[PDB]
Amino acid sequence: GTMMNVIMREIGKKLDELSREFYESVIPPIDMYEEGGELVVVADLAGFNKDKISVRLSAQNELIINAEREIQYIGTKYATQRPLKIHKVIRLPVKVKRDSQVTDKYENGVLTIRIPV
Amino acid sequence: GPGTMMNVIMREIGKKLDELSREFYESVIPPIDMYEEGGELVVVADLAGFNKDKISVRLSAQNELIINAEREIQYIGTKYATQRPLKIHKVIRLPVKVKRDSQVTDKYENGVLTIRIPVEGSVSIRIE
Amino acid sequence: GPGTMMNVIMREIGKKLDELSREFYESVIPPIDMYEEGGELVVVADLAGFNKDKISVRLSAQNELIINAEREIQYIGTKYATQRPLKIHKVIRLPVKVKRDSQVTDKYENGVLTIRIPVEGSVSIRI
Amino acid sequence: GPGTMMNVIMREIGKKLDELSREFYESVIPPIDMYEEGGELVVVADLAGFNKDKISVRLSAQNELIINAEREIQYIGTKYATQRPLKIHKVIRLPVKVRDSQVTDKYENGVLTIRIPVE
Ligand SMILES: [Cl-]
Ligand SMILES: [Cl-]
Ligand SMILES: [Cl-]
Repeated sequence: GTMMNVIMREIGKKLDELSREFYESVIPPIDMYEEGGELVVVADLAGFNKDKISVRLSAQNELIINAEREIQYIGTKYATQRPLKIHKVIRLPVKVKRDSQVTDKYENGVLTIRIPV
Repeated sequence: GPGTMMNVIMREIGKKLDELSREFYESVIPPIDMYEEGGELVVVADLAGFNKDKISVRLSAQNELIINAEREIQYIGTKYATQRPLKIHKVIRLPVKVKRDSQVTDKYENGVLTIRIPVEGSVSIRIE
Repeated sequence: GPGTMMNVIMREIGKKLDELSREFYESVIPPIDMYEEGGELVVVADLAGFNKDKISVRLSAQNELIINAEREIQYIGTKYATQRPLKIHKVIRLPVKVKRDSQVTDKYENGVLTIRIPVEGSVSIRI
Repeated sequence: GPGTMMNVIMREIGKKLDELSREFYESVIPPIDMYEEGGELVVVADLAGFNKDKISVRLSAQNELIINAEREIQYIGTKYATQRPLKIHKVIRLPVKVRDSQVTDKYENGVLTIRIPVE
C-alpha cells in the first residue's frame, strides 16, 4: 500500500536481496526542476521499450509514468529484482497549461520529460 | 485514553518514508536479476544514465560482485526533487562459485548492465 | 559485504527528524506540569498562540483532563516549514480523584494555560 | 549530532502521550513555521511561558539560526509531572543564503515571531 509498508517489508533484507515488489514501488527515482519556461522531469527507468512507456497529465495536475516489460530467463534463477510493471504518480508543483506541446526523450535508460508552464 | 508515543512514532516514520532521498537510491540501485545457464552466471542490473567510462565491475576474493558508478548531474533553476543517485556502490554475494581466472564479459545498453561470468565446474584455480 | 536494508531505513528516517511534522506536534503539545497544592490539582500547559475562546477544558468520567484547542494559520508567502499545530486534543490521567461538584478555574496568559481542579482527599489514619 | 533526534524520540517509546519526559520537550520545543515574504524571512515559533529577556537568538557561522531560552519553574505542593522544558536550544537550518544582518523579534502570547532579511 503505502511506502512505509513497502519499505518495512524489506526490513530484514541484505542490500542485494530486495524484493521485485519493492523496486516496483521505488523505481523510478525522479529529478524535477523548472528551466526555460517549462517543467522538467527526469527518471531513471532502464531497459524498457519506448512503445511500452506511457506518460500522462492528470486533470489533477499529476504526472503519471507507466511502463511494462516481460522478462523470462532460461536456466537456474537466483535473483529476480528488476521490475516488470511501473506506475509512478507525481503531483506537479506548478500548474501546467491545459493546451500545450510536451516533449519527451528516452535515451540510456533515462526518461526526460518537458512540460510548458 | 491518552494515546501512545508508539503510534506517534509510527505515523512519523510513515511521513519520513513518503518521499525518498537520493542517498536512499544510492544504496538500493541497481536491482538485479541473476541466473545461471550453460555454465555461465549472468547478472542483469538496471543502471540508467551512466557513462561506460564511469562504471566499474569488480570480482572480490569473497565471491562477491561489486558494481561501481558515478556521475555528475547539473541543476539549473528551481529544483523540486533530486532523487536520482550520483554515486553507486552495489555489493552482490554470488550464488555459485565463479572462475576469477577466466574471461569475464559485460555490456551496457539501454541503461542495462549485463555481466556474464563463467562458473567453476571443475577444480578452482587462483592465479595470484 | 552487502549493506543492510535496516541501516538504510534508519539513516533515511534519522536525517529527516530535525524537521518534525505538524501532526507530531498536534500529538505532543502541550507539555504539562502537574501538582497538588491547597486541596486542588494544578495543571500548567505551554500552549502558545491560541485564542482564549478557542481553548476548551473538560473532565472525563474516567478521571481524565482533556485540553482541546483550535486555530488556523492564515499566513501567506512561500512556505518552507509547517510545524506549528492547528488542532490540540490532549487527554491527561489525573493522579487524584476530583470532587466532581467543584468549579474548575482556568487562566491563559503568555501562552500558558493554568488549570486548578479541587480534589477529594482525607487525612490517612492507622489505628 | 545526527541521530540525536532519533534517540530523543525513541527514548519515549512505550510511554503514553500523558507522561512524555521534560528532556523530550526540551529537544522538540519549539515547533516553528518558516516562510519568506518580502526581503525578510519570517520564523514563527511556539515558545510559551518564557521571559523575553531570557530568550536569546543568534545567527551562526555555518548559517544555522539558533534560538536560546532558559527559565525556572516553581512548584508548591506534591509534584506529579514536570514536562515543561527549562532550557531551550533550537538550531534551525536556513533555506535561503545568509552576511550578518539586523534581526527583528517580537514575543507575544508565547509566540516568538522573528524576521531575518536575506539578499
Ligand atoms: Cl493510469
Ligand atoms: Cl570497491
Ligand atoms: Cl551555545
